[PDB]
Amino acid sequence: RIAGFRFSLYPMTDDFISVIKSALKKTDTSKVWTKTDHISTVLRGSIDHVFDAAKAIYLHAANSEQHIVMNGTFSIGCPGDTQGDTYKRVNEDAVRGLKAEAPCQFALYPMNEPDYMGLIMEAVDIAKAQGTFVQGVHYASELDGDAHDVFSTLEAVFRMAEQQTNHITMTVNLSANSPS
Amino acid sequence: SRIAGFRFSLYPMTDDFISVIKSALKKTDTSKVWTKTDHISTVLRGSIDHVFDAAKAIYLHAANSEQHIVMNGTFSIGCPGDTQGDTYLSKGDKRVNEDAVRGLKAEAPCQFALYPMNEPDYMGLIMEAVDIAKAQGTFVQGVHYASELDGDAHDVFSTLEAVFRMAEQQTNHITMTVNLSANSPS
Repeated sequence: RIAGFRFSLYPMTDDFISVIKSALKKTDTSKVWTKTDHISTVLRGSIDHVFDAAKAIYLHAANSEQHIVMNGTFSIGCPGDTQGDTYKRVNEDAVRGLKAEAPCQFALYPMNEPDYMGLIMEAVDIAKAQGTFVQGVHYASELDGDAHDVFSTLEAVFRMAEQQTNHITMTVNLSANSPS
Repeated sequence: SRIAGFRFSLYPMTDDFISVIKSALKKTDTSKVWTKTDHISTVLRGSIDHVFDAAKAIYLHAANSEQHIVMNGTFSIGCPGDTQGDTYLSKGDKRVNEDAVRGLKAEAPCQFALYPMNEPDYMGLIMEAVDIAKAQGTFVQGVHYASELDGDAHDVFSTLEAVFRMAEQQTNHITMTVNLSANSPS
């Protein structure tokens, strides 16, 4: 049972290649198998390491004061998920002090799950409990607050679904330093 | 009744992003779709036809600014309890951006994932998607959690719609994420 996170970092600035390269340097991806191509980067490890690396990359990039967005898909349990390309929360210490607002829009997709609308509803209540929820929009749920919280919720919701359905995915759209 | 939707974001990797995004949307004729924009994304609602017409036009216009921009978003249709509002519907209208962007070009390397919900045979449909991509000559390969496409936007968007329609036909609720990179430095 391998967890993954195919994402992309989008820095809305002329020096985006720099911005990107930096955040991925300041992050201890020693706990996850990584691979990048022209369109995106995929992380494969445990739910812990993956959500660990993910929050670390967002925090760094966000602290660049640059308006940057993290867009990716968390996946686990894919039928026939190759048994390869895989590896404590290493970045936990380094990022503990880092702060950043994480307005987010996510969508949970429990696959071949008859009761999927129920799990999504549960997902919301989880976000309402954690105080991160904000509202529902077409095709997604809205969150906010500090990146440490938002990411807490995302992982909570992921595990909740993860424990009920074999194959689930969850897309996230986090906007760091939005102009507005 | 069965309204299609597209929630997306435009990511221009340039200091002049606010302008690039405004021009792409402004240059696109969005009269055949309901639209709503917030701090994170823009959502389009209407028929599969008008939604994909708008999506492709927006991509082509953004791409033709010669800046490195990315279109990331999700196509959805058939959501249980999906409201019947927030839409523009007119089966009798032709795609409004077709002639405007016909003469436009832009490479659309893309990574996408099909999600047929509550569908026991969802892995098979994804396989069908891969075969549509090949018969169209846009298939490049498969990667973890996604299928890859390449070629001009007209063909890539044509493939995405073919895939979307194939699945929409067999399953009630399906979503399809897309990640197209235009003018990438690579």
